Amino acid sequence: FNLISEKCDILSILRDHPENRIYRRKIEELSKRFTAIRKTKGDRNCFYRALGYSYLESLLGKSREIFKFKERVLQTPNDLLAAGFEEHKFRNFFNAFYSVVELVEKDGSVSSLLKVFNDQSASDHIVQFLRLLTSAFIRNRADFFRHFIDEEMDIKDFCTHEVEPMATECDHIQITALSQALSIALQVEYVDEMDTALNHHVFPEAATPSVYLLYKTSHYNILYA
Repeated sequence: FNLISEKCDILSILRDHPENRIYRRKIEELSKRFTAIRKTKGDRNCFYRALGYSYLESLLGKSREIFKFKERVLQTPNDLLAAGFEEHKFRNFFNAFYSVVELVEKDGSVSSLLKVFNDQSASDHIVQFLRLLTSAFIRNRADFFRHFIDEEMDIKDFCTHEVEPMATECDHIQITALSQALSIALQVEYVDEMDTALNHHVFPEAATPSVYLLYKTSHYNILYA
């Protein structure tokens, strides 16, 4: 369990910032709304890895929602092709992602899903897929991302440098894009070391979340309501 941990009590993470007043206050507050946490490896891939694992875990045993998600996943090659990715270069990553969606459907266990996400090869192929899908979604909607995020940004260069490569850290653009690309509602809790309110954001605004993440020290861990 070196990429995604077993479930732990939320206050187990106090030991990560011992004798730190502000972190202790915010983790204690967080423990009022959330009961448990899973830790993810801090390797630069943890947003993709955590969203992928937590969303698929949220589907287990839900036959309608699995059917709908599979229907969307089967269309994602078209998104990739429309953005200029070549099928023979994305095939291995798409196949790995479709494989774990089928495991959610056929096997239906947390244990099986956690084993795939802790398999370095399967897990990294999944992350690479999610990165390419994020890139495709931004590229195909470049006007949207310029209008609403930043009119001055260079979309193609951003995707090439800060989305597609493994180990590249995320910002709110990648979160919004991957949430929209897979129709995943997620809530991010923000814990920094400033003497400020614990606060969160829901991607997109309207929505009931499937996934809750804790963002702290440039890192995403998985929360349980």
